[PDB]
Amino acid sequence: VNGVMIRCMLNIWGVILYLRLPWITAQAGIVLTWIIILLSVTVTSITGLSISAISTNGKVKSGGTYFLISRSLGPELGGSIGLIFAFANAVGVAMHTVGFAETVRDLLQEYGAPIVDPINDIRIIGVVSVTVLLAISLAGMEWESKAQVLFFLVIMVSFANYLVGTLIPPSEDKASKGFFSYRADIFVQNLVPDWRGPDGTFFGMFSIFFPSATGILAGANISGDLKDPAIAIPKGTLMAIFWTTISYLAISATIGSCVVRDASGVLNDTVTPGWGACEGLACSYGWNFTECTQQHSCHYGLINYYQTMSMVSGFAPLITAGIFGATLSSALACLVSAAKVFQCLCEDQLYPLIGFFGKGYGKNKEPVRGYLLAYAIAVAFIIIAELNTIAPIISNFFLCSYALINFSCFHASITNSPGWRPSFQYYNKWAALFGAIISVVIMFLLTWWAALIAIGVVLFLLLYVIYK
Amino acid sequence: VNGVMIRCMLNIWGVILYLRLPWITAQAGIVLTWIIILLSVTVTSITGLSISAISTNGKVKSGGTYFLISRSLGPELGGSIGLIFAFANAVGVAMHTVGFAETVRDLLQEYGAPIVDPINDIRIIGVVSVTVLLAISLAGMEWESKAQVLFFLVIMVSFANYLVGTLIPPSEDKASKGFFSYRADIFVQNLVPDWRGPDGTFFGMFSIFFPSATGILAGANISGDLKDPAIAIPKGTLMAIFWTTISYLAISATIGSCVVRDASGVLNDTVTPGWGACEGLACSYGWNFTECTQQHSCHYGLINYYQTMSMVSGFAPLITAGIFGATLSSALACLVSAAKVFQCLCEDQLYPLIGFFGKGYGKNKEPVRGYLLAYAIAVAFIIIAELNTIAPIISNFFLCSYALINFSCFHASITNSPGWRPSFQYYNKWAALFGAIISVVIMFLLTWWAALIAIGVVLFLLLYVIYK
Ligand SMILES: [Cl-]
Ligand SMILES: [Cl-]
Ligand code: NA
Ligand code: NA
Repeated sequence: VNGVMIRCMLNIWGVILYLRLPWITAQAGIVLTWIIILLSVTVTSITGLSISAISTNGKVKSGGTYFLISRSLGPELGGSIGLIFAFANAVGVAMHTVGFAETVRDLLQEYGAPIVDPINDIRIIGVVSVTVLLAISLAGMEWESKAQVLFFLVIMVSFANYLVGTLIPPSEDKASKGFFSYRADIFVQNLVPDWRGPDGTFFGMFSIFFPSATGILAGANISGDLKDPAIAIPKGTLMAIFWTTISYLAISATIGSCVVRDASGVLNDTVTPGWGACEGLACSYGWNFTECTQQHSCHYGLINYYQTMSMVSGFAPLITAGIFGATLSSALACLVSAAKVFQCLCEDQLYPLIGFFGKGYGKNKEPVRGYLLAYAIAVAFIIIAELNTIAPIISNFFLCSYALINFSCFHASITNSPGWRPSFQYYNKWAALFGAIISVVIMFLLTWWAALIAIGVVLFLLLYVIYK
Repeated sequence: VNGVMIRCMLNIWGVILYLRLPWITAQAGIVLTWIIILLSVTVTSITGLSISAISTNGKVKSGGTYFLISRSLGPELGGSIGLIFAFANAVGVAMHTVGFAETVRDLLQEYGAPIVDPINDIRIIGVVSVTVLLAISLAGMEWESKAQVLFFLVIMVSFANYLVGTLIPPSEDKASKGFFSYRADIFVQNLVPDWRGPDGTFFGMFSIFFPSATGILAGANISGDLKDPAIAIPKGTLMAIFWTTISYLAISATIGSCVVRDASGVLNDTVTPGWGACEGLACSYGWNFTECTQQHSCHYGLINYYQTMSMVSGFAPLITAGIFGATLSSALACLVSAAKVFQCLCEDQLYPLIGFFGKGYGKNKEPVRGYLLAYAIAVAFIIIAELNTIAPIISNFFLCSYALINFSCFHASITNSPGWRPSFQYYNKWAALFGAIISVVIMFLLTWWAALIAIGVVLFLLLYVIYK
């Protein structure tokens, strides 16, 4: 609980929940958003059942996630799955850091002190933030162990503030920005999808959303340090998945039934007595959102404003603190996981080239080189400075890693390996096979060339080892 | 020569050479057509080197192509490669039959006696033609052995007639339909691509053209009946590939340097002095092709008329006879190959289900059931009655078969199997690996979902057997 459930819930809850989920709901309608969430949760639930079977298998040693997977499924697939997982965690660090940078940039713009321009402002904020994160990670772990509860408390306060703000009747300033109390007609209108933009498709938004359902391996990271990991890991992981899914569904429905898609934000844009016009719901409450809809120059609303969740709630700085806590926790966990995976992969000497990056230093032999490699990849991907572009890469790589773990578990089951005998009672071979197949199909549906690159990397890694 | 080179040359030369190659040239320009031809010939030449290495391996027995491949590379991949090859040959039978049906429909329309409507006319003509082909194939082989030389002579006469017609200065009726003598400006204009229609893309037209470079396995079909197959098969196959490539290149350049893209066909459409608005290279010879160019209703020309190779030549019925000979030879060879592959695959009892279709009948134990299955698939695909729609499926399936044979040969080379030791001196492992990789990449560039289906079928077949 204190080392399995809470860590998984903190790693899963990240940047997408606070900045892109209302936008995804507005773009894709509540029903299709629910379908996206349910499909992603089925994929992650099959993966979680496979992970629980792996963790329950045999005797758990103090080796970590990569060591557990390697000793459960053999090094031939363990090396490739570890490398892909590490790359996915590094690009996830980049995504969480750029989300934090966007939040800080918006806060600075609210102060009214821009530096040069929004994109480069994001760039400097992200690089400074990731450098500070590297310094903190190299400092020690007691601070983050103490700050885990702080992050949890802050995010819970953020959730409570959001719910209270939804329950409060709308104010004039919030009404001008497209926020009204719970309404049946708003829910009816938001039931149907309304696509916009270049990435306004079902599978594009699935690719954007999917990183918000990842992070289920975190509970396994400290499998060796748990007193009773064999019972704690599966129940904790599954409960974390269930509660995060419930939170996603509730937030999606509540935000979709409360605010309209298009808003102007102009305070003097009320529906004056005498001549005036009706646009959608607005006219029913004394607002005229016509010209903003026609010229497509709406700076606010659920479909245009990414920070509408902060506007809806009662006291915005609590939401900002929740965003900071979620992003920092997710980014730090991803960085630690990537560094540990890189170090442990280089320890086993899978390839002669990777060995030169496996010589740790420091008093406690901390793997400085792995942290520096992860930092370099994180900066290289932060240079992009676009959340909607970094998200699909992580979606693709996490889908590939889940496909490999599911298919490897299926192959071990069907082949009847001598040393592989799980004791989990909810594991089935055909469920894992279906999960692997559907994950590969979704991977190719999202982006075919990225899927080809990932499969080519998998085949290269395997074939190289199987041959040599 | 008489059993390797000529058979390969007759099987390669088919419907695409006579009906779609001028259209492909008009769509994609001479330079890109040459690039398409060279890329396709590179793939087929790597596959031909692999085939030559397989044929040279060990001692050749009277078993045919499937038996040779299975005894050279093992049954695990042999079964899957045979099944995919048989399916590709069946759909190729469908393609050649529908091309023959289109030719007969055009002849009937020229006679002025349509039956019901062009598409269903194609349907009945194709069904009757494939039934007659089945009856002829079940009759005996002496007739086709005697008619091979007739088909060769007819197609050579067709080529000579085409060249002579190109050399003859244009006539008034041919000029009105868009045919002029060799011209530098026409060549210059046709050097640049001009895309049109829904499939007017580089890779779509590659998919359409690719079946015209296939049929290189035919020379191996009678490997057991050759006195000296080990020397005859590689040289014959490579010479056939070279000469077919030269013919394709020469025909493409000659047709692209001789006829303009757009033509009207109206005989009274000359450029009367002082009248008619003028555009295009037809106004240099006293023609006014502007009106149909603006309305996009040009019924003739290289860009619209599929039967322009017949009008270009001197005496059209010779071209029609050549079309009949090429299509009949290709279709009959594909049907025989598909039936033989189906029968030999069912003989080995790879799967329990396929055995029920492996019980041959007749006095000589001819595989009637395999012929009926191939006939059923051929009719099911003829029902489509569209050459440009049947072609990509065949492209994908030969691409899959070639990728599998190349990769299997590479794997046998690198793994150093005990019984696999070719003696061909032009074979290299990395060439085969490059061929397999480029074939898979081209497959996914053509159609990603068809590629996924083919790879899933391969994995299902390979995995089923590897597990059981
Ligand atoms: Cl994860
Ligand atoms: Cl072939
Ligand atoms: Na978090
Ligand atoms: Na032919």
